[PDB]
Amino acid sequence: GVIVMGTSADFPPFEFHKVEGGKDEIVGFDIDIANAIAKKLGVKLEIKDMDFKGLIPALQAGRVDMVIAGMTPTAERKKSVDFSDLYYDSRQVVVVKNDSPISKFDDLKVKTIAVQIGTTSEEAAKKIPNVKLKQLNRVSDEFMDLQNGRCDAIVVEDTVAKAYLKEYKDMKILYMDEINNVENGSAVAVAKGNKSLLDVVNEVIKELKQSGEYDKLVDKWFKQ
Ligand SMILES: NC(=[NH2+])NCCC[C@H](N)C(=O)O
Repeated sequence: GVIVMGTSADFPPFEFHKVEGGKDEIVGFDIDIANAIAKKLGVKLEIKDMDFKGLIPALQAGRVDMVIAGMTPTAERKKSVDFSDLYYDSRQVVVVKNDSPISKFDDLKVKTIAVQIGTTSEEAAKKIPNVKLKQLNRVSDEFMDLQNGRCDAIVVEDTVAKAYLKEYKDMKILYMDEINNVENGSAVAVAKGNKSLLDVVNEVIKELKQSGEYDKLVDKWFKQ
């Protein structure tokens, strides 16, 4: 009577902790999608918050039934788990301080770049010549690093950077063509061979899109 979802709730507006009024709720676009799935199945949704890097291992081990975490369905990951249809696009960007000497992609050479372990953002940064990778479990620490001068830049998705920059007013996004040369988009992951759940997930994503509910969710999370 339960479906267990794994996520990494450091990724507003997809999943994050909204802490106010005596509540600590994990909320976001991905959570709304998860609740639509739970409702179709007629079960209770339980969410486990963990480091992003642990999500695929948890799914493989059966510690969660599905992962929704702004997760890109890469060819590499498809060897290990199964992915739903895409439910949102995404783009890699670079975040720097307002007074950064970095203006363009070439300027990233030899720099210290904060990235989240196990991500396409990390994959993108690894291609920078002579990069000094600073690898973090959680995105929130990457922003603390940049604020405190412990890195020169962050690589992270555009929509998430925009969310963090609501608070981090001394940072800016650089839209560099070349940093986005990785697989894009987000999809739901389920364990390899779990067709029953995958089919339901794909049906729910399709019905969200076709019923108008998806557009309501997108307005709520991405059009503010
Ligand atoms: N909840 C998160 N921290 N998500 C990170 C996702 C980053 C990137 N889209 C990936 O699939 O690797």
